[PDB]
Amino acid sequence: PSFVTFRGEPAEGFNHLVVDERTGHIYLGAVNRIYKLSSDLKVLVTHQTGPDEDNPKCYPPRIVQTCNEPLASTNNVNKMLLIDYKENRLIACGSLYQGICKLLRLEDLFKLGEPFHKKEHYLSGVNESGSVFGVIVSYSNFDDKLFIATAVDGKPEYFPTISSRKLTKNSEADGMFAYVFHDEFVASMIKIPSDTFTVIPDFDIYYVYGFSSGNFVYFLTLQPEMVSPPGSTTKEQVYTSKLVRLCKEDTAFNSYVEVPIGCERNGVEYRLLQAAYLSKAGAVLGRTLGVRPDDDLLFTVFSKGQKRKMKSLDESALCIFILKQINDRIKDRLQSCYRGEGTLDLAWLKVKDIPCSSALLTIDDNFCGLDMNAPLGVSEMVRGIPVFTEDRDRMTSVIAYVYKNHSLAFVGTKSGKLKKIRVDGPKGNALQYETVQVVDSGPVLRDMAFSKDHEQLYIMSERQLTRVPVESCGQYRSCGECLGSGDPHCGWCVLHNTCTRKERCERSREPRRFASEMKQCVRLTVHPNNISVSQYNVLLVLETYNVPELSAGVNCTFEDLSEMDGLVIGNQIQCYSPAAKEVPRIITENGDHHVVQLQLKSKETGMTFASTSFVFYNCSVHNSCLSCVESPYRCHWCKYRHVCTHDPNTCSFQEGRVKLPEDCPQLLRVDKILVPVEVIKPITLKAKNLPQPQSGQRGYECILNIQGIEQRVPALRFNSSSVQCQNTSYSYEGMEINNLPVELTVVWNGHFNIDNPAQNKVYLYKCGAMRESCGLCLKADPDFECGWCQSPGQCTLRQHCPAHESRWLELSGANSKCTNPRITEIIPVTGPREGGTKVTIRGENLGLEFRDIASHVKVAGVECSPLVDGYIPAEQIVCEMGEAKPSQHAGFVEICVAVCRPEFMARSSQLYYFMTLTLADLKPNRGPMSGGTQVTITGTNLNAGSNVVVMFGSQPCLFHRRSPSYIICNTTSSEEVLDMKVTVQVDRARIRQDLVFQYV
Amino acid sequence: PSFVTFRGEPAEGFNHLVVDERTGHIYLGAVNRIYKLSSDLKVLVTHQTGPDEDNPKCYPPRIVQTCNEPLASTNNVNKMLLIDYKENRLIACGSLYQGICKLLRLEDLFKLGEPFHKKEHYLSGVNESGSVFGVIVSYSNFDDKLFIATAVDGKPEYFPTISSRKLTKNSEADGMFAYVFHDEFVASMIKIPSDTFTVIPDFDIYYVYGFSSGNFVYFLTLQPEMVSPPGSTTKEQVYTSKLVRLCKEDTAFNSYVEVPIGCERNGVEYRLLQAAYLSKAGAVLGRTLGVRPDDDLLFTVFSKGQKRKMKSLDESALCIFILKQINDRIKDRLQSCYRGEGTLDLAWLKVKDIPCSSALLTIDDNFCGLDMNAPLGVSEMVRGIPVFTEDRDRMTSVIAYVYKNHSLAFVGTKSGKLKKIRVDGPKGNALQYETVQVVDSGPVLRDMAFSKDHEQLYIMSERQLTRVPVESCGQYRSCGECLGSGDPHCGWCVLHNTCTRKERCERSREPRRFASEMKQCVRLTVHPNNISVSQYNVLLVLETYNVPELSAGVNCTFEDLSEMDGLVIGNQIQCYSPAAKEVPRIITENGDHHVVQLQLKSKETGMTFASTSFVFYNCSVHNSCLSCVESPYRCHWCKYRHVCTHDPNTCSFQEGRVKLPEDCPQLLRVDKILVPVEVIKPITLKAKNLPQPQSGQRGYECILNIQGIEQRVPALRFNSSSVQCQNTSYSYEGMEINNLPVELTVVWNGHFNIDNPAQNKVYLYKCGAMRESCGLCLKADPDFECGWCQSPGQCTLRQHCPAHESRWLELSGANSKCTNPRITEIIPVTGPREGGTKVTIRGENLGLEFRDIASHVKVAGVECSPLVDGYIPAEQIVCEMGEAKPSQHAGFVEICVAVCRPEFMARSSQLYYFM
Repeated sequence: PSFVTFRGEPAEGFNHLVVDERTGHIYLGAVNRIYKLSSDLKVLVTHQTGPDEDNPKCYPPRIVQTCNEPLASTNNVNKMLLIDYKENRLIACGSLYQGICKLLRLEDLFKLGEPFHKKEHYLSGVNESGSVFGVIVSYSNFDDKLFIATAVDGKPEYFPTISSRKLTKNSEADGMFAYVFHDEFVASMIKIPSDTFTVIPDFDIYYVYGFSSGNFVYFLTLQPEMVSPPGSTTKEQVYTSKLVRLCKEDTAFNSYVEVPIGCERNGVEYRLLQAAYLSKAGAVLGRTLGVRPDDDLLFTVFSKGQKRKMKSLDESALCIFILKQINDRIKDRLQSCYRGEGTLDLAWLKVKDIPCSSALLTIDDNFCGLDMNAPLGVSEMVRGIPVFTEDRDRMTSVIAYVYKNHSLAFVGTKSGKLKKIRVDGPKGNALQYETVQVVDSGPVLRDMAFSKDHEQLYIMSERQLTRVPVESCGQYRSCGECLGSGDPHCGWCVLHNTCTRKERCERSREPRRFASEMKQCVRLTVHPNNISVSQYNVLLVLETYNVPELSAGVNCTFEDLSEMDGLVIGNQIQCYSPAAKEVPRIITENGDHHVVQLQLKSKETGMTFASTSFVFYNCSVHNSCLSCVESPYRCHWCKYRHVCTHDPNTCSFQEGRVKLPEDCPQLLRVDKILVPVEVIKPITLKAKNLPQPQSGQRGYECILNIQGIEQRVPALRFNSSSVQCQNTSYSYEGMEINNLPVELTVVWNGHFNIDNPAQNKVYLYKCGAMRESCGLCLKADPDFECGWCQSPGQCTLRQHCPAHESRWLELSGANSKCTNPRITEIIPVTGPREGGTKVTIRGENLGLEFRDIASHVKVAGVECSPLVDGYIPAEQIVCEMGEAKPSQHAGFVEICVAVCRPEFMARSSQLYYFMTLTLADLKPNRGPMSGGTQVTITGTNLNAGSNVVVMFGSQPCLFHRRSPSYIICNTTSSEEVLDMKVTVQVDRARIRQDLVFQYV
Repeated sequence: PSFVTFRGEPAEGFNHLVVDERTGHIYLGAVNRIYKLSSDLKVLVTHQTGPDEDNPKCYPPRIVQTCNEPLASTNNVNKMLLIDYKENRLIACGSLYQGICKLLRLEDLFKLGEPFHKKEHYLSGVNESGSVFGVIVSYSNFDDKLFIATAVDGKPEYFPTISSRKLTKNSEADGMFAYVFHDEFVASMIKIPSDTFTVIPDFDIYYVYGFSSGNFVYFLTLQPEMVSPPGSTTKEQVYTSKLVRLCKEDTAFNSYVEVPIGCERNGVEYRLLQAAYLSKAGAVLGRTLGVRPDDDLLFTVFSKGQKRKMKSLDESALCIFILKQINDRIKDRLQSCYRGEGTLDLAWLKVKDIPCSSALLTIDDNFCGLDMNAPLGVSEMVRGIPVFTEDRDRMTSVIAYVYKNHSLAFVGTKSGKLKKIRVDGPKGNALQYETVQVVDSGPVLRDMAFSKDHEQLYIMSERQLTRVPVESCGQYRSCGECLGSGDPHCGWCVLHNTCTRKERCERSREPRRFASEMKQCVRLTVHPNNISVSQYNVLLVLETYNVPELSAGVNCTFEDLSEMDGLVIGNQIQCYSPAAKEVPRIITENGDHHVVQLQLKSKETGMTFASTSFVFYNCSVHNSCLSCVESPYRCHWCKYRHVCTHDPNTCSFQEGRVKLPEDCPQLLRVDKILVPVEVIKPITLKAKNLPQPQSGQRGYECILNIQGIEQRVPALRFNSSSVQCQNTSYSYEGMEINNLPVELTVVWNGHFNIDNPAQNKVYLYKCGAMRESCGLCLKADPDFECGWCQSPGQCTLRQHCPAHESRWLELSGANSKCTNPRITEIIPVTGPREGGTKVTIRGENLGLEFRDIASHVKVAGVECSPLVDGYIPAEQIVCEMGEAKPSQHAGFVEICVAVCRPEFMARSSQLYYFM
C-alpha cells in the first residue's frame, strides 16, 4: 500500500501545517504559498503570498515610506499559522514585510485583510521559519485576544518578543494587532532591553512551541548565554531552553514566569527543545502517573548539550512533564519570593538585580501576579522524565493521543521516519513500530497533527505532507502474529479472521468477538486427532476457547481440499471427517502420514480463523510387518494375509495377528554363515514366529542374490523358529575376490519375503584364490577346513582333492613343516662391508615361526640376525647383517627353515653385493650458517648397507633419499663457524675425504 | 409619379371639357379649337373653329347680310359643349357669329352642320365663355329637344335668355334651334323686357351650371340689382344668385320658377355661385341625410358677398342642397300662390306687379304650371348647408361621387389644386387630402368631370387638362402614411406592402389582408424582448395582431444581418435567436447594448412588414462599475474580478457582486484639494465602497497626471470610504501659470483605476508669479495663505520664508498697512482746466482701503476726489479732478497712501496736462 501524499505543490518549498477540527481540511503554510488541502491531501486551493520586492533593513516597509536601500525580489516565509474558527478565517503571519500578518478566509482562502500601516502591524524582521509561535484565544464579544512570541534580531525598539494583541472582527479595521492594554508606563507586551543587547550582542528569543492550558498560555523558548555560560565578554553563544507562562487575564503582564527546562540520561545533558506537544494521558498513563482525568501532560523533544541551535546534535531525547508538576514548581517558586528570599534573577530582562519583597498572601494556582516582585525568573531548572533516546537518528517532532486509554506517542526523525511509541512507565514496556511513510532521504517538521477523526497523522517534511495512518494491522495474517506485533492499534477480529482496530471490528463490543492479548487467540483442539485413511465420515468433536458466538454458522475445512458442515451443541462443534473417496486423494504419495491443518471457516466472515494439527495416518500402505507394527502408529499385521490393517477382524484368524514387533516373522542371526564354493552344504537358520503355510500356500525357499547367478533352493520349516536350505553348492564367476558377502532372502509361497532386520548374509568364500603357497593355507583358519594338497600344487578341502596317498596336508595344530622354500627377491641389493644393513628378503614358502628362521639366515658365510617385529611369517624376513670383513665381496643369500636340510634350503637368484663407497664432490660447496641447504653428494656405491648418517662438523644432516650415485640431505646449522668437514658413516664404515663444505 | 396631361395644344387658350360615357374619349372646348382626346389625354383630333373675320355689333353676321361696320379677325370662343349620344355627335356652340352653333361628328369631329341662316340659328352676341349652359334631353322620335340659357348683353329683341329649342336629326335641316312651340302670343322662350333694360341699363342673366333631374331642368344663375340692392337710379351693380326650374313637358313655359340661393357661415354671406354639380349621396350620406336611394343632391360653390361677378372674392364656401328640400321650397311656394296671397314678385320679368290668384288645386311635385299666376319669383331665399370654407384660396369648381357608399367631393382652387373631401355631416369628420396635379401657378375651371370608370378626374385649367387620379395611393410608402392621408380611396394592402384601392388589392376580401383604419396597421410584440449576447438560439414567441393568414410562410429577420425560419402554432410565431457566432458581429463597437429592429419577412411578398424593438445586451464591454450597474441595463459588477458580466455566478464570490450603484467604487469629493509645489503634504481622500484587495492583489496608489512629471505615490485604504496618499512634494516645470489643475487617478493592484465621476482634480499652486507688490498679495484670497515677506522683497507662504523676525506679513483681515507705491500709467493724459475729469490711475503698490486713498490723490496742487465703486484696491484708482483754474498748466500726479510720508508717496512718470 502507498501512503497518500501531497508533494510540495510548490515543489520549491514547505513550513507549517494545521488541521481544522470540524472539516478535516488541512492548511499548509509555506514560503510564498499557503495551501488548503482535503483530508486525502488533494489540493483544494493555493494562495500566492510570495515573492515581494522588499528589504529587511528598511523599517516601515516600502509601502509606507521610501527606503534608501535597494530592494530585491525576496521570498516571504510563513512564520506562523493559526486557525481562528470563530472568525471563520486563518491568520497566516508572514515575514519580509517587517512581519506583516495576513488573514485568509477559511473556505476559499480569500484575503480578508492584511494590516500594514501602523507599527503594531509589523511583527518582526526575522526571516526564519518556526522561530515564532503563539495561541489564539477567543471568547464571546467584549472578551478576547492573540498571544505571540517572536525573535527580534536585535530590533528591540521596533518589536516586542512577546506581546498580547488585539484581534478585531473586521479585517479591514485599523485596530488589529494592537496591544490589549497600552499605558505610557506599562503595556501588554515585553520588550528586550537595549542594555542587554549591548552586553551580549546577539541575544534573541526563539519560540518553538506554544499552547493554552486551563487559563494560561505557555511557551517553550530558546535564549542566549546570560550567566550561562559564564563569560566576561562576548565570544561563544550557547542556549538555555526554558518554559514561559502568562495568565490569560493579565493585561499588565505581571504574571510572566520563566524556568529553565531539560532532562538528563545517565549523566548526559539534554538542554535544547526541538518540539513539544500538549496532550491527555488517557486512563492508562494517568492512573500510574497519579493524575485526574482533566490533568494535562507535555511531551517534548530535546537535543544534547547547549550547542548550535541552528544545527543541533543527533543525540536527542523524548522527555515528559506533568503540568501539575510544573504548576507546582511555579507555585513553589512564587510562595518563595513572597517569603522575601533572594532576588528575582532574570538576567536578560533586568540587568540590575532587584530583590524579592516579602508579603502576606494566599499563594494559589490562580495567582496572576502583582506590582511588586514583578516579572521574575527561576533558579531550579525543572527536570523531566525521560522516555526514549535516539543516538543514531535525531528526533525532530512529536505528537501523542489517547487510544482505548493506552497512550500512543509519535516521533519524527531526521531520517523522515515516524516512531509509534506506547509510553509504559506507568504501564510497562517501550517502542512498538517505525515507519517511513515519509521521505526516505532527509527530515520531518514539528508541525505534526493528528486528524480530527484521529484515523491518520499528517507528517510534514520540507518537501511533502504525508498522511500516515495511526494503523495498518491488515498486514497481519494470524491471531498469533497480529497480537505478536504489539503496536497497540491491532486486535484480532475473531469471526472475520482479520487484524484491525476496535472501531473496525464489527460487533467487537460483544464478548470474545475481539482478541487483545495472545491468550485470547484462538485455541483449538480436536478430540479424534488421528483418523485412519480407511475410515470414513467419522464423528469429531471440536473444543474452541476465546471465540465469539458462532450461531451464524461454521464449516470445517481440513484444507483447501474439502469442507464439511457442522452442528453446534454445548460448548463444542461436531463435524464429520471426509469420505474415503475424498481422503486418499490427499494421502497419496505422502505415505506414512500426512499432518493437515484443519481449519474452521466462519459463515459470516468466510475466512479460516482457527487451526489444529490433524493427522491422516492409513495402515494398509505398509508393505511389511516391521513398518506396520514397529512404526509410529497403531496398526496390526496379519501374518497369513500378509497385509497391514487397523482392524483386528480383517486378519485371517486370531493366531495370525501381530500386535508386537518381536512377534513379526523375522530371521534371527547365528554365527556367520560360511559357504565354500563348489561344496555341497546345508545352511541351517534360526528365526522367530515363522508362519505355517495355510491352504493354497506353498513352502519355503532360500534365494541367494549373487550377481553372477541367483540360486533358488527350497527349504523346510521345522518349526516356528528354524529353517534349512537343502544340500547344494554355490559359485560365482570371476575368482576376483576371496570373500563375497551375499544378501539372502527367505521366501515362502513364492513371493512372500520374510523380514530380515539384521540383514543377514551368506559369505561365499573360495579354497585359495588368495593362497598359492602351502604356508598361506595352513596359516588360515582351521574352521575353513581348507588345506594344502601336495600333488596338485594347489590347496583345497579333502573333499576336493583325491587321495592317492593317505594324506593331503593340513596344519594339525601348526605342527606342520611346509617344504621347498624360495626367494623371489630381496631389497638392498648392495651393502657396506662393515655390515649393519637391514636386508629385506621376500619369499614364498618360509617357516611359520620366527624362532626357526632366526639363525637360519646367512649371506654367504656372514651371519645375519633377523628382526622379530619386521618379520612377516612365511612371506618376508627382515634381517640385519653382521661384519662383512671376509674375502668374498659378493655372495648368495641362504635361508634354512629350521635346519639346513637339503629339501629345506633356499638360495637367492641374484647375489648380494658388498662394497667401499666413496664421495668425490658436493653440489653446493657453500651455504649459509643457519643451514637448510640441499646438498648433493656425488660418489660411488653410496647405496650400500643399511643405515646412513651424514655429519657436517659432527652435527647431523637431515637425510632425504639415497642412490648409488647420489646422497641428498639437508644441512644443519653450523652454529660453530664458517668452514667445516663432511663425514659419512654407513654401518661400521666411516669414510671421509678432502671435500669440504664451507659455511658462509 | 407624374400626372398625365394635355398641354394647351393650342398653347394659346382653353374653355370647356366633357367625357363620353361609353368611350371615355374626352372632348375639350376651347377658343378657336375643339379637341378630341383619349382617356390618357393623348391628342386624338383637332378641329379649327377659330379666327373668323367678324364684328359683334353687326346683326345677321356678314354671311347673311352686309354690315357697315368694319370687320377684324376675331377669336371664336366655345361658349358651350354638349354630347348628343343619340345623334352620335357633339353640339359645340360658339360665339362671334352672333352665336352660331356647330355640330361635330362624334368620332372624327367632322362638321355635320352649322346653321347660320335664320334668326334662331343665332344664340347671342356674348363673347364670354362659360356664361352659358344648358342640357340636351332626348327621347325616341316624336318626343325630344335642347334647353339653353345665355346672356343677352342688352340684345333683348335679338335673343332670348332662356329657350326651348328643337334639334332635328339632319344637321343640314333648316329647322334647327327653332322654338319647340311658337305662337304669336306665347313661344317656348323667355325674353328680357325692354322696359327693364331702360330702368337698369346692364341687366343680364349669366348661366353657370345646368342639369336635368327627374323630369325637370334646373339652372344656377346670376342676375343684377333689381330691388337688390335698393337704389333709386342706376349706379352700382350687385348680383343675386338664384335657382331656375322648368318642366321638360311645358311648351308654354308656364312652369318657370326662380328662387334666390345662398348660405351663411357665422354671419358671413355667400351669395355668388361659382359652380355646382348634381350627384348621388351613396348609402352613407343618404342615410343620415334621410333620403331615398334615388334622391339627388347638389354640391355648390359660392363666393362671399354680392360684389364683382367679373372678379369675385377669395372667400368661398362649399354648400349643399338636397333636391327634396328645394322641391319642397318650390311646392311650398306654389301652394302659397294658389292661396292667393301676395304678388308673383319677379322684378326683371314683370315690372308691374301682378297679384296671385287663388284657386282650388291639388298641388303636387308634378305641377307643370298654369295660365294664371304665370311665371313667378320667390321671396324666401333658400339657404344651404355649409361644408368647407376656404379663406386663403378661393374654390373654383366642384364634383362628387359615390365610392363604397362614402361620398367623396372634389374641389378646384384658384391655386390649381384639388381637394378630396369626405363629407361627413351625416358621417363625422372633414378634408382628407389636397393635390397639385394641376398647375402650380394660377386656377381650375368648373368643367371638371370624372371618367366613366371613375378611376380618374380630368381637371381643366386655362392652360391644360390634367388627369388626376381619384386615386393615386401609390404615393404612400407606409401603412401609417397611407391611412394617414384619409383620401378615402386608399387602403394598405398588407402583404403587398403598398397603398391602393380595394379593387387593386388582390385577395383584399379575405381577412386582415387589407387595412382601412390606422388601427389595422400592424402591431408586433416579442416575448423575450431582451436577450444577452452570450446566449444562443433562444426560443422567442411573437404576438402579432391585424395580420392576414401567414400560412404561406414567414421568416424572422433581426436586420439585414440574419434570418431564421419560424414555425406557426396557435396565434403565435416561434423563431430562434441567432447563434453566438452571428450575434457579436453586430454587437461589436455598440458596447452597452444595441437595439435592433426585428422584422418579419413574409414568404409570399418577400418584404419586411412588421417590426419591434429588440435588444441585444453585452455587459462585458463595460470597463467600470459605474458603467456596468449605473448604466441603463441589467449588468452585474464583480468587485474582485473587476469585470462586468450578466451572470452572478461568474463573479469571484458572493460578497463580490455589485447589483446597486451605491455599493460600487467611486471617489467622493471634498473641499478643493490645494497642493503647494515643493511642500511635503498628505492628501486625504473620501470615497465609497472601496474594495479590500483580495489575494494576489496589491494595494492603492495615487497617480497624478502632470505633463511635466507624473508622480506615483502609494496610499493606504483605511476603510471602505477613505484614502490618503503619503507625504510627498509635487512640482511642475515652467513657472508659467499659478494655478494648475491636474487630473488624478486612484489605482490599486497596478492597473485597476477607481471610478471618478466628479473627476476630482488636484490643484498645484505656486505664490506671486503675478504679484510684485505687497498690496497685491494681501489683496488675494486668504485661502491661499500666500503672504508678503518683507526681507525678500517677495511674497510666499510662511513655510517658504525664513523668520529672522517673528513676523512675515499677512493681511490679518485687511488691517495691514502696506510701502513704495508706484504709478505705472494713467488715462486721460490731458484734461480741461475746468476739471470734472475722471482720471484713471493704475499703479502696483497702493493702499488696501479706500478710506486712506481718499484725500490722498492730488494732481499737482489740485485736489482730486476718488470714486469708491471705480476703485480697485492697490491696483487702480479712479478719481475726479476739481477746478484747475490755477497757474500751472501741467503737473505731476501724486498719491499719498495714508499720509504723505517720504517712503509712502508716489509720483507719476509723465505729467498730466491741462488745456
